[PDB]
Amino acid sequence: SNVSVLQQFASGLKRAKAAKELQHYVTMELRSTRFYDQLNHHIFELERKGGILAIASLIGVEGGNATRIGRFANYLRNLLPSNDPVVMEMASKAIGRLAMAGDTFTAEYVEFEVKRALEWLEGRRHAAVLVLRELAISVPTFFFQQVQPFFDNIFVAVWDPKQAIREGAVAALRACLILTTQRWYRHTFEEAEKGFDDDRIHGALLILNELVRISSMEGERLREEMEEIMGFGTKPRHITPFTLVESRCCRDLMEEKFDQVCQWVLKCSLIQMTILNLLPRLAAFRPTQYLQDTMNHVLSCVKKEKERTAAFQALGLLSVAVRSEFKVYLPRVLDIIRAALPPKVDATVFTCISMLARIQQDIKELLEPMLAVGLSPALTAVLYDLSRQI
Repeated sequence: SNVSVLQQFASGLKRAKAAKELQHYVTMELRSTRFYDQLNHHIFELERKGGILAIASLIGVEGGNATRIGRFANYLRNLLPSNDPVVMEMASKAIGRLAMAGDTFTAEYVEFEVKRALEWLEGRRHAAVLVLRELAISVPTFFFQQVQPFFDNIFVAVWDPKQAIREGAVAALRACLILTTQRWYRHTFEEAEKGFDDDRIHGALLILNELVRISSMEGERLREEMEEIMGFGTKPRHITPFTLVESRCCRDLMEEKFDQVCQWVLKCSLIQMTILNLLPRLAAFRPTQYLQDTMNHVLSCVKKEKERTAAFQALGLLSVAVRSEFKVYLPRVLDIIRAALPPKVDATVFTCISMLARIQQDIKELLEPMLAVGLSPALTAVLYDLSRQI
């Protein structure tokens, strides 16, 4: 559109921008190359979010080409060393899209990015970690090419005094350990124990919980399902239309976790959130001293604010994992729930009520307050699943 194209670009660069990007993608779906490249360069030089969106959309829709890859590789390599937050995540998403495009140069680009990330292992560390996460999720085959340097650099870079680096690197370790288990463990456990022996608290807990959760997926399945929250006998139409190491070290994991949960009770919110997330899975693997240590922190955080959602989720996972011994603290849980409802966040409360049901005739008397709370899709789903299971 030349003039109109440049106008639309300037408008998108200056909700509305998202709609503009969507319209551009829809237009590219139908559909000059030099004009498109010049427009991309004009948006790129000027703002950065619009340029990244345009580049990623055109690459994804028009299809990866050698000329396009060669021309946009320079832009991507210019964006990475220095940029602004949020824009960095969008650039990482564009990189992941280019990696998952599936071209000949994809292997070379992935190897280049992996080597640069390993050299790095702060707009450089976080971008490298995001790229590594995207490549591990998208291309496990080329992500497994470098494993020993990956672990060696990460086990040193993780324990640096940073927050976003920890959050990204924990997920990258999650992906790497899942890939390894599907197809190191001693080195990972040794590094986690050395780090554990307030910054070096949640990282070791996460590393140990990785082995615990990969060994036992039963606890993770419930959490994943709650985060998410025809027939074979039908006659087809007569006219067819056109168409081991994680088990022997899990004990030590729970041991190191039960102490860290009791120690870092209120040290440096983020640590409390991580402990609340990780304790229920550890208890699900192996439930009294561990159970008491978990329950103390869980009950302390439930009464407090800013953690009620995760604390209640951990409480529900504990109730599922521990059936008999958990019955002692049922009155406290019920009193806290009956206290939290009258203010009306409570959607997760209903979800955890469903998990606890996942029973007694006291639920008949509990029906009135939850119904009096109000309408919400989570409450409806909870009632439907309760009528299903029981």
